[PDB]
This record gives sequence, C-alpha cells and structure tokens, in this order.
Amino acid sequence: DILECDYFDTVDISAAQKLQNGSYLFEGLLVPAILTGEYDFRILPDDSKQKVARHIRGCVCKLKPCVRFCCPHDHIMDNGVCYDNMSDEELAELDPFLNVTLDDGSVSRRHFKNELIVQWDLPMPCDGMFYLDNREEQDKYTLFENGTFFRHFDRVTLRKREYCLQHLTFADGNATSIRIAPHNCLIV
Repeated sequence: DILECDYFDTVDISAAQKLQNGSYLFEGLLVPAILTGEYDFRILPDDSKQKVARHIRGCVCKLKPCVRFCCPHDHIMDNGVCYDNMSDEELAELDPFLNVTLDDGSVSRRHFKNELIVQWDLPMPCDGMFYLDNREEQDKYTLFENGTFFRHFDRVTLRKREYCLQHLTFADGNATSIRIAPHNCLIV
C-alpha cells in the first residue's frame, strides 16, 4: 500500500499516537504521515495478499534500523517453531547482541531490542526453516543494518521476505546457551 515501501519494512502502528500535522508519533519515533498507510492485507510466505483488519501501518524500517524477527521478542525459536516458554533464567542468559555491518563496512555490536526496532508481525519466511550456526564456517553470514541478509557459504543475498532472526538454544558441547541465530529457507 504505502508508497514505494516494501511490505516487510513496515509495522503495525495502530497503537502509535496520531499527531496534528497528520503524521504519527510511535515509540518516541516520528513516522512522517506520508510513509504511513492503511492495510486490509498481510502478505504470506507463498506471498499473496490475505485479508486482515483495516490496520494502519508504518514504513519505519527506513527511519530507524530494523531486525527481521520470526516471533516476538521474548519468544525462543525451537526447531523453527515459535515458542513462548522462556523462563526468568533463560532470559537472564541470552546474548541480546547481534553483529551488524554498517554502511562503512565495519562491524558494531547492537542490542537486539534497544538499539533497533523489533519487527514480529511479519509472516514466516517458510515452514520448516533451517537455522544457522556461524560457529561453523559454512554457517557464516553478514547481517546489515538495512536488513540485507548475506550468506557466506553460497554468496546469496536474502531480502527480509526470505529470512528472520530469533532467539535459539544452542549446545556448548555439554552445556546450553542462547544466542540470536538467523533462519533461512532451504527451499522458498
């Protein structure tokens, strides 16, 4: 809907404050009125237009960096399935920082939820997704601020329709640690 704005770079702002000059106020962020737009649809993984309540959205990803997420912010991915059973302990043990490569080519550590904008209402990039584990040379990747997900194994670029990060439980051999891992489609 919204002018030259890709879907996945939008957010449900039906909860943001509506200013006088038409524009909106959202989580301290000021979404120019010209970038907002109403929507009766929400694109799918097969990528079509499924009906939805008339909710006003906001192309904010272009006014402040985003982080393509598969599920909300307290949810832990479990075999590609959104799980919401993270105990007070796990949450107190989850590396909240992702490494993102800025425009200038250098890498900066960024809080997943504070220095960025967590998008969670975006449709799954595909059913049955394979997560990644950079610890392994093959699973190496580069997630940019603009959201362009680049994979080093097969030098393939993914647009946010094609990927999403999420909290995922790993295995330190005989232990267990949670770090945000990307998830790619082995097919779509």
